Amino acid sequence: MLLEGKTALVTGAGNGIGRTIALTYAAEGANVVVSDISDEWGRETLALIEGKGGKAVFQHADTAHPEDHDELIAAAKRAFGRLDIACNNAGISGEFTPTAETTDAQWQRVIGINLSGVFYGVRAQIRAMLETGGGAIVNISSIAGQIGIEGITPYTAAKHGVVGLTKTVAWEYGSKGIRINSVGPAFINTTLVQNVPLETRRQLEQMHALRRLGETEEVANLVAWLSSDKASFVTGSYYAVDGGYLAR
Amino acid sequence: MLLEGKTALVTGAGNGIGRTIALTYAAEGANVVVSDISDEWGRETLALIEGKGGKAVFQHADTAHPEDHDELIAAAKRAFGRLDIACNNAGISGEFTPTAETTDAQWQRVIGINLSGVFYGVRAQIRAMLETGGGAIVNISSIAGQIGIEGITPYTAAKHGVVGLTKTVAWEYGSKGIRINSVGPAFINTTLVQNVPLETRRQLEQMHALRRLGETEEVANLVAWLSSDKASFVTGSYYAVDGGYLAR
Amino acid sequence: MLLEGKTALVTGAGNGIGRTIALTYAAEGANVVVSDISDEWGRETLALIEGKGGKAVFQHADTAHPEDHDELIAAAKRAFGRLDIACNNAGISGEFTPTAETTDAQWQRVIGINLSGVFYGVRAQIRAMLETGGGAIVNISSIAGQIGIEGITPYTAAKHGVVGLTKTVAWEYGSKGIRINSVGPAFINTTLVQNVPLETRRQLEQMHALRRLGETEEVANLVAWLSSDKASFVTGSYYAVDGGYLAR
Amino acid sequence: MLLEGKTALVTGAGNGIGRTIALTYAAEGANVVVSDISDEWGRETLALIEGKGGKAVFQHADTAHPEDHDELIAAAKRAFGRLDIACNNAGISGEFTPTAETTDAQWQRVIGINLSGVFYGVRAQIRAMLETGGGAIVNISSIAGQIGIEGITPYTAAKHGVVGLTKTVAWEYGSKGIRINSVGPAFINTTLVQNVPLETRRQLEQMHALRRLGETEEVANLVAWLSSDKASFVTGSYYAVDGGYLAR
Ligand SMILES: NC(=O)c1ccc[n+]([C@@H]2O[C@H](COP(=O)([O-])OP(=O)(O)OC[C@H]3O[C@@H](n4cnc5c(N)ncnc54)[C@H](O)[C@@H]3O)[C@@H](O)[C@H]2O)c1
Ligand SMILES: NC(=O)c1ccc[n+]([C@@H]2O[C@H](COP(=O)([O-])OP(=O)(O)OC[C@H]3O[C@@H](n4cnc5c(N)ncnc54)[C@H](O)[C@@H]3O)[C@@H](O)[C@H]2O)c1
Ligand SMILES: NC(=O)c1ccc[n+]([C@@H]2O[C@H](COP(=O)([O-])OP(=O)(O)OC[C@H]3O[C@@H](n4cnc5c(N)ncnc54)[C@H](O)[C@@H]3O)[C@@H](O)[C@H]2O)c1
Ligand SMILES: NC(=O)c1ccc[n+]([C@@H]2O[C@H](COP(=O)([O-])OP(=O)(O)OC[C@H]3O[C@@H](n4cnc5c(N)ncnc54)[C@H](O)[C@@H]3O)[C@@H](O)[C@H]2O)c1
Ligand SMILES: [Mg+2]
Ligand SMILES: [Mg+2]
Ligand SMILES: [Mg+2]
Ligand SMILES: [Mg+2]
Ligand SMILES: [Mg+2]
Ligand SMILES: [Mg+2]
Ligand SMILES: [Mg+2]
Ligand SMILES: [Mg+2]
Repeated sequence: MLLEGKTALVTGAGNGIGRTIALTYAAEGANVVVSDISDEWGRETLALIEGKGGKAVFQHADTAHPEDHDELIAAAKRAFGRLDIACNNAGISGEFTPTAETTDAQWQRVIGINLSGVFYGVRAQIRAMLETGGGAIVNISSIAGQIGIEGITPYTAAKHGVVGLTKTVAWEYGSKGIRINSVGPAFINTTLVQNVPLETRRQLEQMHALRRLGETEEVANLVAWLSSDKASFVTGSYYAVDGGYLAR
Repeated sequence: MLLEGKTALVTGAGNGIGRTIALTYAAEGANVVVSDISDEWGRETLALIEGKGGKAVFQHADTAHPEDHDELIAAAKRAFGRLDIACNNAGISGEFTPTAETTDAQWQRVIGINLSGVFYGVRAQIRAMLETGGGAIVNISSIAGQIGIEGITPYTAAKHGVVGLTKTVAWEYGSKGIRINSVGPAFINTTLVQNVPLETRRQLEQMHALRRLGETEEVANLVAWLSSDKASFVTGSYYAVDGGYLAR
Repeated sequence: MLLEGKTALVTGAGNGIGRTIALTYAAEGANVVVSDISDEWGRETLALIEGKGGKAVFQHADTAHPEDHDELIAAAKRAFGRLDIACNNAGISGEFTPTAETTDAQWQRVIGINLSGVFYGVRAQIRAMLETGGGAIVNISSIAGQIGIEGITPYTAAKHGVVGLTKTVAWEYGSKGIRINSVGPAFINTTLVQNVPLETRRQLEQMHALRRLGETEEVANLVAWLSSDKASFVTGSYYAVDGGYLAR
Repeated sequence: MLLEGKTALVTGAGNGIGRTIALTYAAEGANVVVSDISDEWGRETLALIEGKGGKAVFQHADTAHPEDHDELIAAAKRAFGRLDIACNNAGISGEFTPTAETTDAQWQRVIGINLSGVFYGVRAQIRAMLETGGGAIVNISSIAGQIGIEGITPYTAAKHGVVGLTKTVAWEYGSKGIRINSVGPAFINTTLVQNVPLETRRQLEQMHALRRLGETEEVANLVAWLSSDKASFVTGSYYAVDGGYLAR
């Protein structure tokens, strides 16, 4: 067990990669604070953990709303006493729209969740971790934190922004035993790709050196490692889980 | 002259690097649309250009307000009939504040100007440039688009985000005649930086391979070059003007 | 155990980070082919592994000599029948010498070990891994694969080169079952670093966000993870273990 | 004129990008020291410059041979008194060969020219520039200094290595007024691409945001700028001339 006895929160844990991160955290021995904007989905992630013998609670949170983060931290402390680990996973792609046609609402929504929501979490999580001598934060960026994806300017800007705040937080709090890193997945087998035509899927696959898409477990395994004491000299860094996407 | 006959707008052109960019554009033969949130400083820049016999106008714009971009584009068209070049320079540092103490207002203000305001300008600028066959955009990022600077998480996130939206836009519009790049200055002798105490200056200098701070002309020269047809195979890229800051 | 039943070779395994990698591989269940240019140090590593009941052999290899790689591969096959994992760790710093004073012999020696020797190993390792369906390679680069360190131009060039050949190999062999990644440590407490004067240690520490140097286990843990099937979507990439060094 | 009165040497100036760099340097007012391994080609570059009214000399040099660099520097001083600018352009692609099948000779030849030859030049050029208070060096890397190109592991390793030694030299000599930068072209219209089928050319073109290949002048224009006093705060940096290749 990588994470025995540690307390870990996951944002956007109701579905997709976040669900798998929460399950992996629990399987590694962590006490998990499941959160999502969807209580139905988040509740089911909680029930999944509990039915597998893990220790967890659920707390609602819209990561775009600063006040929700306070409630996360309070839930963590109430259930488990401290916060050791946090994964800022909640995020959306946005619609595919060329920049010149991207509306203010499109821009604002994606930045608000994917960038501001990460900042508001990280801010609250630092404060909680300082109470008890540090901790580990993992932000879910993307390949789009290092390269551009056409049609999703807001997403690319946000995901680059996540990479940047990781760097600054690492220096501000490394003295105090907070580690923070980003993870950059390439295309992962989640709902969006599941619903494109095979031909499109094959074109995405050929953009990876492994010539296939990733699975959510492949992302979660790296998040778990980075959240663990094995990763004790790793901070301020971007860790790809990209199947070689960025290498060409 | 690098830019003879071209029409260029500059945001944040009332002082600092933007003023020098505007001056440089005019000295290279461009018609200049000077804009700033401070109409006094913007009018000053205009006066400096006109005093040398350059062709320019001033138009107010707060880059954080989408509607002001439409008035910028309209001012360019009214004055000079087209838009060929745009430099998204307006930006603020924020106050130095550790992430855990950074307020919502601090985060939102810096993102709104330094990231959203760049997006809103780029969006307007693309649309205008496409009317007449394309053009060149230069976004002013920072070293903080590549590394972190303690105390300015908002700034770092924003400046990374600027790097990212440069990449997408370049691919979306590269076959349509629009080039876009980002410039990353290190510490530059604007009024504020000029006036730091000597012991602070020396501390900053030692962070640069050249063991000195930069001058606004040193930034503006690169911006001018990137805005010119000499730079016809240059797009989607980040150009440091950093005195070696990033190289260690 | 991360690596149960796998056969792993380590270059430069007689001391320092390589010794710890070898130990870690064995503790994670791998059969280990320990190799080094120093047969005494290599035999010591072997003894440490065997003393705990691990399965291992020693084979001499100077990584700069192509033919020694063939004997490594042959030793793996003879002992354990296949090769699943390889870590190209052997490396030297060179002496600190400004570029203008660096001799041909200094340049050639460091490139020969740290760059050519990595290539010669990777080449042999690919061929062997392909016999049995693929495998995982980890190259030890450095922070000096991403930034420069004054006085060690040869080292910096070599370590950048290691980063680059990781990328090509990942694409060439990613559909054939071979993953390859590079690891970038900052300053680590090997024997030499352990023994620097306190005022030098403190100067180095301040270059890391964690305000301390790393331990060999902190490197080895990442190498083990990257060598395992948990890392199945990770290829072509650079993984810092740098305590935040690169983030400023 | 960007370079009036400065003395500039170019390696590999007999053909391709290097020829165009030498011509551009001369057109910008520099005194040019043309060098190549091919005296026939280099002599013709000299005659081209002279027939256009420029000032230049030719000196043979195989960049792989350290002693040849001494002869370059001596030629520069003999003709023109000092060395202000140097462009380390000479380079080869190598054959396209998967890593596992790349021979020692292939590896050694490409590293010897593209990496060691750059080091030997830079070493000699620093020494000469220090005599007269500094100067500017431009190394020609590639997109393959930042990403991998299948089939050319040696080339990718070398071109990454060039990026690295740029960083270290910038810090070692920035105090002393030596600037050094790398340039990274994507696919440029030179002999190789001229001889592939259209279909292949179109596939390469689609890898660039501009959806076309670069021209040698587009590279030379950036080299000229970086070699000039306009670029006085630019050091230690990688400058793409990639048509957006790296942005995806
Ligand atoms: N799927 C991919 O290929 C991929 C690749 C790279 C990065 N990512 C990133 O991975 C993370 C997880 O996304 P996913 O792909 O698993 O998506 P998903 O759509 O399957 O799941 C997203 C989860 O986040 C929740 N959510 C959405 N908005 C929220 C908000 N405002 N507050 C709280 N929860 C919210 C959803 O309800 C859902 O449970 C995101 O940051 C995404 O950008 C995904
Ligand atoms: N000075 C440095 O060391 C440095 C280093 C790296 C990057 N930069 C960047 O350079 C750019 C210019 O900064 P500077 O240092 O010259 O600053 P400055 O403070 O000297 O000038 C900024 C100008 O922008 C204007 N401005 C501020 N907010 C604006 C808004 N909302 N809309 C329009 N105009 C606005 C100001 O009124 C002023 O004229 C910024 O993007 C900054 O982040 C500066
Ligand atoms: N120690 C650090 O701070 C640090 C930081 C970043 C990267 N690295 C890298 O870590 C790797 C290991 O270095 P270390 O610090 O543990 O060094 P070390 O000097 O402690 O151990 C190096 C080992 O490699 C062996 N070796 C040397 N030349 C060899 C050759 N030609 N062939 C085979 N074996 C050879 C030595 O005999 C020794 O056992 C190197 O690639 C180094 O560049 C080290
Ligand atoms: N052509 C491209 O698409 C491209 C793209 C990226 C980078 N590059 C780089 O641009 C530089 C110039 O190459 P090019 O494409 O113009 O090639 P080219 O083959 O047209 O010209 C190369 C020149 O270098 C000379 N040369 C070769 N080996 C030499 C040696 N050992 N010493 C001295 N001179 C030598 C040749 O005789 C020739 O004049 C090289 O570093 C290359 O790697 C080229
Ligand atoms: Mg359901
Ligand atoms: Mg408390
Ligand atoms: Mg990193
Ligand atoms: Mg740095
Ligand atoms: Mg001919
Ligand atoms: Mg002299
Ligand atoms: Mg750079
Ligand atoms: Mg790419």
